[PDB]
Amino acid sequence: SGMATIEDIKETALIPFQKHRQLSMHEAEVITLEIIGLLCDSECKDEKTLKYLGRFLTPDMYQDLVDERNLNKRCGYPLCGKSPERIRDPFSMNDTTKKFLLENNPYAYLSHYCSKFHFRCSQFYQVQLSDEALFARTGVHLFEDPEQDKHDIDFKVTLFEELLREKASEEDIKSLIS
Ligand SMILES: [Zn+2]
Repeated sequence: SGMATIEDIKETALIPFQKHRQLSMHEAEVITLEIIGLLCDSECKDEKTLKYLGRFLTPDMYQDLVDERNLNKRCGYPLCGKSPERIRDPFSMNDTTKKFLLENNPYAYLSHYCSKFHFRCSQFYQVQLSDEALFARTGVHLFEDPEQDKHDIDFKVTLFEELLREKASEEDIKSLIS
């Protein structure tokens, strides 16, 4: 399918460091660019992968990912395979000016995402990410993690569309079956 799965992430980035619980600053780096290499031109298979992925990212690294997706002409949100609605020139000061000058204009997000909806999903995700550097997150890269359950909770991420779902009414629910 060409979509990143939790297994792709484990095989393509994590394999060479199942020797130690504690990563070097350099190792975390390698791991980082390996994941972003995986998600820069392709998308997450599903919400479980995007959620799993949170262990490995800081808000800033996610920002970088959104920028490199956009560069490869892709919606900032890693689950989306569409392109942004409006193009922007990274070296253009006009384009940079527009994002902040224009007051409550769609340009600001439609230049990074396919829609406001995915802008929201991307930002809802991002602000939950830890500022702790990856190498400081001892063990979160280990396949058979002795603290798997603990890391699952410490780096829990709730997706925006998980909250939207959770509130739907019975009348809403019923429509889908028919
Ligand atoms: Zn999108």
